[PDB]
Amino acid sequence: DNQFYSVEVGDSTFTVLKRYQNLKPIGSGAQGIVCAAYDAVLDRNVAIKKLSRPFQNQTHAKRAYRELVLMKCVNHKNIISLLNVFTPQKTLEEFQDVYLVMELMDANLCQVIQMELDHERMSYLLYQMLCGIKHLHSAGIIHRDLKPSNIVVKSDCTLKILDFGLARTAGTSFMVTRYYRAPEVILGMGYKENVDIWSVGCIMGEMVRHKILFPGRDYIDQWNKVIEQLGTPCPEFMKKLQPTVRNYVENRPKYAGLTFPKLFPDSLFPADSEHNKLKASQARDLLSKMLVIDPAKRISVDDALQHPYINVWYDPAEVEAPPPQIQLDEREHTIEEWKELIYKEVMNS
Ligand SMILES: *[C@H](CC(=O)Nc1cccc(C(=O)Nc2ccc(Nc3nccc(-c4cccnc4)n3)cc2)c1)CN(C)C
Repeated sequence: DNQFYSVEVGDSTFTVLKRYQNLKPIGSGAQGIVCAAYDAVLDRNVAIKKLSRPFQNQTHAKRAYRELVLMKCVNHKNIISLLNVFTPQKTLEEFQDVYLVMELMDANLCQVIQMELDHERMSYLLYQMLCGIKHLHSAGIIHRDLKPSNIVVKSDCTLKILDFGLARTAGTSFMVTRYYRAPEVILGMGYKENVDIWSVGCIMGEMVRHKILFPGRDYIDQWNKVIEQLGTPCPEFMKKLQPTVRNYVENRPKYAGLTFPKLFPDSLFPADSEHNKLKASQARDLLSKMLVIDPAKRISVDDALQHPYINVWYDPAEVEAPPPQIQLDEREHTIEEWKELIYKEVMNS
């Protein structure tokens, strides 16, 4: 350790480059061991993430390789970019830790979501979400696990997605916050690109309500909250379900579902006149198109960006940006083989 020094941050040992100073913890969990620091070389504040046990198992190593490769290849203003990556260990044998250095954002969507939002800020945040999600979809990355904790914002209202979710896999399956997962993911029906639109709808509804739309101890409790509010899905949808989950879903008491005016009343929106009246109905209309159980009837990312509530921000330069090309991302390896794949990524950057 010549260019490195150690410091205990939030009950975790950070062995970082001497260029990163005044390390401060930036408190949460689940994902991950993150702190804030000042980069002396760049004269800017950064966020340093220490990966939690990347070689504990193959799921950790596959997720670490995937995140490191995608953060490097993707270059979009609404997706967090990798400023730097390093390991304090000198050889492949000694190699055990990975530190991802990214731009420091001011707050997580989980805190911004709780703020009284104006239609200008709200539509801008959703526009950026839809921009980032569009950019990921263009490269074949279907997130499937978009949630407020996976999204960060800056003081100037600029938004960035942290994660890539299940990314390039072909089956909606994970394994602690499941309130944003689309019904087709929960019930295991298969998905299309608009699976991420449900998560955007959940997040938007929460911005309006200041309460989680579909809370619950588990998926069974969660599904009740979905049918109580949106109504029981069509027989056509319930036909597309597996006979065993279908049995439970069809045996539930039938709900007509509260209308979107009743789900999101004018009371939850800025009052009085004329611009605010216009904007309350536009926001509610977009929610009625995003918060749809049946994905065959749910709005796409492209059409959502074309919606009058969002289209006010539409910029072809941000929306129609070229997709990232490519490593690869669906082949299994031993933990030793992932370690070497991860080591070469950290070293060749
Ligand atoms: C709500 C969950 C909730 O409320 N969590 C929460 C509350 C208050 C503060 C924080 C918090 O400190 N979160 C953060 C996160 C990030 C940042 N800035 C940042 N910049 C760049 C990169 C990162 C980063 C990268 C990787 C992992 N984490 C962060 N962060 C500032 C503050 C969190 C639950 N609802 C869903 C109900």
